[PDB]
Formats: sequence, structure tokens, C-alpha cells
Amino acid sequence: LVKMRDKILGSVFGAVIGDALGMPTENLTKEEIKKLYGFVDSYVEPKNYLAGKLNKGEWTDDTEQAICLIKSLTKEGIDIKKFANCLIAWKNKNPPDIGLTSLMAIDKLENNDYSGVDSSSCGAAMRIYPLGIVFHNNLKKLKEEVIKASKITHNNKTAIAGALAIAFFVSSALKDRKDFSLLDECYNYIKDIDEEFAKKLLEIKNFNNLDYIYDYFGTGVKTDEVVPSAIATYLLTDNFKEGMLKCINAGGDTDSLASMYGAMAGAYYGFKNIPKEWIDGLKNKEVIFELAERLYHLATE
Ligand SMILES: [Mg+2]
Repeated sequence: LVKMRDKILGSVFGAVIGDALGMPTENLTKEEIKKLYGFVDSYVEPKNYLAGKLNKGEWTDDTEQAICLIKSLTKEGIDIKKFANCLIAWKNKNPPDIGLTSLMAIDKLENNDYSGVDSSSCGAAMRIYPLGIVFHNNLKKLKEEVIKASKITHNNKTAIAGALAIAFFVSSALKDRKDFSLLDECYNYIKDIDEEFAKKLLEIKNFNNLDYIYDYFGTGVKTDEVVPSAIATYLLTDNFKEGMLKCINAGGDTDSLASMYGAMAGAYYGFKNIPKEWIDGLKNKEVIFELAERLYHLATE
């Protein structure tokens, strides 16, 4: 009830915060992150390929596409037209960090072509948490809206199977669920979309040290890299802060790893558990707050 609000407020801000904290470390290796910044513990001015292009405390394309999906949502679900049009709106604003996949996909959406490109990049999974929120109870309805909202852009079984695991874990986090049995349940929830991916989530059961986990699955943009190791960070840490430090210092596609971990961790741990320094340091919180209020209303009824 009153907890629901803390969790949702924590999930959204968890996703945006992770996205902004990981922004300066994206496309860098662990060795590089250490040299350029040392141990990242808070927002830092970018020294990667985004230096100059984005100021510290700002969110990237991850949060932008998420804002798109949130504005096209209702109890009835996702309004694909409104969604695609908003993605286009952002795409035509000259994003400094838009991905190749998102570029090609938002291009076909301009030609009223909703078949989407075919890549396993995490583009779909990095913006799925809003669904996991609004439909935390209806796992069948969630699956429908999830495949729907991410098919138009990433028409790839792996890409879709990944977004599902995330939506799955976000809704479970909202039900104060957080244990390894979730791994064998999610597997059944998605295996019918990609057995090879789902079978990869189950491998987390054999690890206990995130460092090895990142070195095993990988932290790049491929969905079968960031999604599994993000879910693994969520399950292998005991508080919100701990997990994020692992994400942002992991190297690779840190911004999406971090964003996805934050969506889950935020949902489970709550807003009040998010280090206040990461909240004050975030830029333009009023836009995120309004979007959080919205998801709360949708989820609340
Ligand atoms: Mg990005």
C-alpha cells in the first residue's frame, strides 16, 4: 500500500540514477575506468566518448526511451503509435548517444514500418521496467505488452526474452520477492521465447562472486550479456548502493547494466534506501518525478 509508493518511486529513480551514474563509464574497460576515474562512487564528469556531449548528472538514451514508453502507457496498456512518435521526436533531436539499433529502428518507424530491426542489443530491456511496474500482478498481460512494446524496435527473440526477464524481476521486486528461486521461475516465463537465453540465467545459480559473473557473461550491449549479469548483481548484493557500485565500475555497457539493476533494486529496496547523494546529484528530477507519479497511478489501479 504505502510501501508501493516507496518502491515505485525507488524503481524509476533507481533506473534513471543508474543510467546517469553509468554514463561516464560506458564503452570503457575496467582498467580504463580505474585510470580515468579510479573507483566511481558518485556522478563524475565524462572522459569517455561522451566527454563534452553530456554533462554529469544527466541521463542518457536509456532514460529517454523509457520516458517515451511511460508517456504511451495506460491501464489499457501501451499505445504503440504514441510510443513510436515520441521515440521519433527524441531521435530527431540529435541525441549524442543514441545507439545504432535504435537509430535504424526509429528510422523504420518514420516510414510507418513497425517490423523493427533484428539485433539482440539490450535496447528493448533497458526501457522495460515501466511495464514491470504497471503490470506487476498480471504476468500474462505483462508478457503481451512486453513483446509488443519491444517487438516494434528489436524484433529478436533474445532481445525480447531479455526484456521479459527484467520486467519479470521488476514485478517480483515489487512483491518483496528476491531470492534464487526466481531464476527457475523466470526461466519458465521466458524459455518459450528463447530456451538458450533462459538457460543462461540459470547459470547464475553457480556463481557467488560478481566479478567472475561479469567476466563470464560479459557486460557489453548484447542482451545475453548485460541482462543476465544485471539480474545477477541484483541477486548477489544485499543493499541498493552495493549493487550499483558493481555495475558502474564493471566496464562495457555500464549505463544499461546500471539502469536495469537500479530498476530492480529500486523496486525492491525502495526510494528511502537510495543514497541521498545520488538523488541530489541527478539533474532534472521534476520530469522523472512526474513520470513516477504517473506509473504509481497506473499501478495503483
Ligand atoms: Mg546509452
